[PDB]
Amino acid sequence: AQNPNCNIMIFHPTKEEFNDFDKYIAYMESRGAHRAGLAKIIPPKEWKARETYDNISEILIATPLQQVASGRAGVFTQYHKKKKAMTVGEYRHLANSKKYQTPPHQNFEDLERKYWKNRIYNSPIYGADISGSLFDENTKQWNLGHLGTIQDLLEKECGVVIEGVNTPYLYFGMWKTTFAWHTEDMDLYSINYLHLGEPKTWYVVPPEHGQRLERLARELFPGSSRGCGAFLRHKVALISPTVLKENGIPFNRITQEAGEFMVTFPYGYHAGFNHGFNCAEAINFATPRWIDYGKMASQCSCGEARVTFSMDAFVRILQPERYDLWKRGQD
Ligand code: NI
Ligand SMILES: [Zn+2]
Repeated sequence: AQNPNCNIMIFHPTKEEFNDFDKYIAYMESRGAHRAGLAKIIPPKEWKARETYDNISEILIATPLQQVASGRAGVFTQYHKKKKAMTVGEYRHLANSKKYQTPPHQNFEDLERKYWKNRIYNSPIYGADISGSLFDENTKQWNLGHLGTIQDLLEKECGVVIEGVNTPYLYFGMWKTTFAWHTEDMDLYSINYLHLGEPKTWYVVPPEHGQRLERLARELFPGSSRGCGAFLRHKVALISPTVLKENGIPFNRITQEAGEFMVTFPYGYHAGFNHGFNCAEAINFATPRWIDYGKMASQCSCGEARVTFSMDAFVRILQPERYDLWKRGQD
């Protein structure tokens, strides 16, 4: 029972330890990293996702989303308004303009205070959920497009490809661009690499305390709780760290810099924001340990959020001795 305080652990793999992705995930879990819900991984010195980040200005952001928030005192609901297509070059210019740029700050505590206090103002534009990857095909270690985990069973056994789940998503962010409180689809793991730019702050609740966050969310959004039994699947709730601390919700905060990986573990609730212009890439993955989490993931009741995929192939192939038991439990 390592990591008793559910601290966010930072890992420094050697070049050799960076070869087998699944093996390093298991090593991190042997150290209790998953208890925090998130871990940071610093890649070895000479490792690189790609040679250079030139020629990225021409990338198409077909549907940038304006993230409109409404609320106050650290509790907000966010909705996405569709905007017209832009290039990464135009987006970077907009992010670095006087209206959207990172406001002056003394330190993190000051920037964090400005983000939570002024959230309803100057609704940021997020170049989120773009199908694609910036990892060079030559990169053979921790290439998000080719992690080689058991999640490959979805496409291998069923021919099912879901954008962002088993294919990478690119995210071009700007100051105040936000990711609302959520666990991954099917309570999968996720991995995020910050290719370039300004930091990304993450808030994370330890998986053992996930229900405490759900209880607080039900009390903060009573209308949403009456309509859906898993409304955090909607991914629209913003809850500040001050509100978490006031309500005794255990959490940790860590900031991710460019060149660093962040891994989220099954049922690790997380939320955060981008400090300024940046580009991150993310994808889901799975291990044999996740199958029990996937089998029990609470799904959206109202239909606003999807039931991403069936657990059938995973149970039938990787837990065959428990397949009939799983089937009887599904009715
Ligand atoms: Ni996530
Ligand atoms: Zn719902």
